[PDB]
Amino acid sequence: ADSVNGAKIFSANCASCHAGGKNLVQAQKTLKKADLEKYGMYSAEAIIAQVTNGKNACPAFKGRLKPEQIEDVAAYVLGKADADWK
Ligand code: HEC
Repeated sequence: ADSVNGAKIFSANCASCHAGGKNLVQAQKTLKKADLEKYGMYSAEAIIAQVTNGKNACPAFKGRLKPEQIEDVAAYVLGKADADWK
């Protein structure tokens, strides 16, 4: 996984709803470490599955992003959650 490529994917695909690690559509479901842990989403496998397939109003990216790009953005988010958002 390549977090730097991940940041690029995040800017292009995720910041519309998750700028600042927030969630503009479902406010408590943020990208902060504490929230990812709380909801069982603090792992690459968990983020990949949800980004790929979607969940409620979290859009699915299967076929819109390549599998490796989904992997990269999951690594970014975990890194960011660890360093800056929490
Ligand atoms: C709005 C149009 C969104 C875009 C663009 C992306 N996400 Fe999202 N995300 C969105 C919602 C409404 C929710 C909550 C869904 C629910 O009902 O539970 C989510 C949730 C996530 C989560 C889970 C966060 C948590 O605290 O549990 C993750 C990890 C996540 N979203 C990641 C993510 C990525 C990497 C994105 C771009 C590729 C992305 N999301 C786009 C809404 C939207």
